[PDB]
Amino acid sequence: MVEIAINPASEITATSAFISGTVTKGCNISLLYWEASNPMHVKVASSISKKDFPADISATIKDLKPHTTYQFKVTVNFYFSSSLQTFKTLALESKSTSIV
Repeated sequence: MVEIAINPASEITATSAFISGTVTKGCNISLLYWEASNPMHVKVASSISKKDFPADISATIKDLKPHTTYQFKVTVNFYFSSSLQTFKTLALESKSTSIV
C-alpha cells in the first residue's frame, strides 16, 4: 500500500556519497546504508517523520571506507523496505606532477 522510488548514488568520492529516494503514494521514512560485506553493520543516512506525501529524503553520507562496496535502501515505518541500490566508493588519489 506504499510506493518507494530509490535513485542510484551520485557525487561519489573516496569517502562520501549522495543517496536519495522518494515516497510517492505520522509515518517514518529512513535511508539505510551499509557496506556490502556487512549488511548487519547498518547505519542511517536520514530519518524523517513526514505525514505529507509525496516525500523526498536525501542525505550526503560521509566518512565512508575508500574503495569499498556499499548498499543502501529506503525503509518506511521500519518494516516496509524498497529495493536495493549499489555503489562503490573511490580509492584515494593524488595530483601526480612528474618532471621530464
